[PDB]
Amino acid sequence: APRKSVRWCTISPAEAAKCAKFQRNMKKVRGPSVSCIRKTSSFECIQAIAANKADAVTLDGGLVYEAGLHPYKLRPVAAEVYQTRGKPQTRYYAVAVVKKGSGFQLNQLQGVKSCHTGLGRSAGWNIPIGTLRPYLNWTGPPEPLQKAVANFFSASCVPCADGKQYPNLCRLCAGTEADKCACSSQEPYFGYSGAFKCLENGAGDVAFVKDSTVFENLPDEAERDKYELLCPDNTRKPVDAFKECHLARVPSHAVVARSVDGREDLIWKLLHRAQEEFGRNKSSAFQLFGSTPGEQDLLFKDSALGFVRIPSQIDSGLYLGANYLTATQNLRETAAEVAARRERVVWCAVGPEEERKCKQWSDVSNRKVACASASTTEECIALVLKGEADALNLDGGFIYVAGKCGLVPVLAENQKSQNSNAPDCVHRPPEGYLAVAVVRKSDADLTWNSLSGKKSCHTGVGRTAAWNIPMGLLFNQTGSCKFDKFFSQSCAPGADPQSSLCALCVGNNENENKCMPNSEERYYGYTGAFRCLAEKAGDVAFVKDVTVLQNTDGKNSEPWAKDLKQEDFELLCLDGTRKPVAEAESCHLARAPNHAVVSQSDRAQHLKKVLFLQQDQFGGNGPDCPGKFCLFKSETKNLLFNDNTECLAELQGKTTYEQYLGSEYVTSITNLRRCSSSPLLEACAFLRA
Ligand SMILES: [Fe+3]
Ligand SMILES: [Fe+3]
Repeated sequence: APRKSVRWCTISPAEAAKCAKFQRNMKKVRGPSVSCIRKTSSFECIQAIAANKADAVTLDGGLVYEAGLHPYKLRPVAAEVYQTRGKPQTRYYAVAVVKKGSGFQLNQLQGVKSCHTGLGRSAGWNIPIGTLRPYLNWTGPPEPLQKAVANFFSASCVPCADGKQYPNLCRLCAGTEADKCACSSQEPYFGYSGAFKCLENGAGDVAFVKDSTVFENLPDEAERDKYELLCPDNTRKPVDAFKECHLARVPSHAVVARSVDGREDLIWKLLHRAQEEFGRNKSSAFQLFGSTPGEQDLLFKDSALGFVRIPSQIDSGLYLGANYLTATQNLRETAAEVAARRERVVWCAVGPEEERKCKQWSDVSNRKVACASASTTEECIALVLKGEADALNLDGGFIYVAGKCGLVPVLAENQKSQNSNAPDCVHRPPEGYLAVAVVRKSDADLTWNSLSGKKSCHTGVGRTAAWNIPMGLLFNQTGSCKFDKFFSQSCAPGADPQSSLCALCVGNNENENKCMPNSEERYYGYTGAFRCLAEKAGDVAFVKDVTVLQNTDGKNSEPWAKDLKQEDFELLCLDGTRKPVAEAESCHLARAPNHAVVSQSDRAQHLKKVLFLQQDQFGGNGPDCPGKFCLFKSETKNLLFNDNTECLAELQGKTTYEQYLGSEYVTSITNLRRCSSSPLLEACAFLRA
């Protein structure tokens, strides 16, 4: 029944003391118990935590990064909320503070004395240094970055810096004998406030700190006017102009915990109790976000408003985001490596077969396109959000998830439409496809209204033509969110492996990976869903009209298809009627949006360019199409793109997911969520908040 205490790791005597005061006032409040371990630096608590010596530590975005690295694999449990001068935020701006009448601009720091919050931190290191890499004249990774910074600045205070090999990096630090340059508040020049005093005491000429730092130390506007900010456009703006004059906007500090057995619940209960009891003016007996004057930011960021629980899927990579990850990873990669990445396009293939095809595409493109892979579509989208992949073609259904996560539709799939297949395609207005409900003509007893208790074959959960459209219509007539109970048994890759929805799925050939939402599952997709109906594993298949047309009448000669005939199949019309597969225009459940390639709005324009070239060479009229590679063909397996894609067209203005998918379908997808939500969709609610 009983649950133990959160062991909090401290990095200095001042911090231990604060922690003890915290543990003490916590038990006096008859609230969750705390304990305080004692290590000498945040890097040490990362280590202490991963080895189960401790359980929690607040870390700056930059150390979150290091903490998540492989040997430790820690994850951000709770994110601090801050000032903002307006709306509280889980982000902040890194800025460069200098005194007035110093003269230099951002591009003239060579030879300046500089004060840093500490080695590895967002505003004090990762951000300023990545901004000045271009003036560092640094080989790249082989040669230690500290050797570069040490040669650029005349002397500095970068706590946690190697003062033995690079003493210029520790030179400005005031600290006693071995206190000097310490990676804790022992070194008076450590932290936002430390880097500030190092500036204000004339030890350094520029301070790399947070946007609040100046105001936290100079409560009087008259004092602040003796200071300015170095804007990345080589101008100097007042300290209150950080919104315009910052080197970057980084994610807030965060309480990190082990990925496995980290006791996130214990940690959250503790922190939730702490804000309520000792946060913003709650108490007077103890203030959580307040520290002694000698040393600031003890255990937590002084004057933070509180914390927000970080959902569970979120790891450090997603917590930090592409923009931050890239810049951090960039300080550990060569110039040739960084530029290489920026010029290629990394596609995210879902499952084993798409990856092979992607491999072909990479080799055949001379590496303009490289690949990244994952077992499911959500995983790929996360990859796009971490910045490890650049794009992927998605179904209307996942364009929604993608759009809720801030990704935008770049170009759309235009199936070999029919009017005039001249160069109309790239500018032909995308026209969608009809989602249909297919059944064997044989089973004539079956009508839309007798689906209850029947068996179902679905392309996948989350997908338009299958899932979203039928389930949307059904939820309207049954009023029930019990989706696994309408159809007696079903195959809907992506569902709970032990629920009826995964009952008719077959996995790969040796029957493994049953229900996986990727090609391994033979019943996955439009093709698989139709097959499920054909091999009589299910009674109704939710696919698009064309799927039948492409696998009957021998067009698909795979054994199971080979002998099929479009006559053996009929469609279920919403009005209880039944029309041949050809009458779909008057017998469909809906008109869906074509799949679309998505990426960060950031990479969209490049992505477009590489894609117009790639498809001009291997597309529908690709000269090297039959010859060396066809981007839109894959033997009826619809890998990477649908096999009937004529080309990837323009959006006709529909550049946001809402515009693209349209109002109705976006709404319809929202009603369904009343029943079920996804972990990615939530991780993103937090991140894009
Ligand atoms: Fe920071
Ligand atoms: Fe679809």
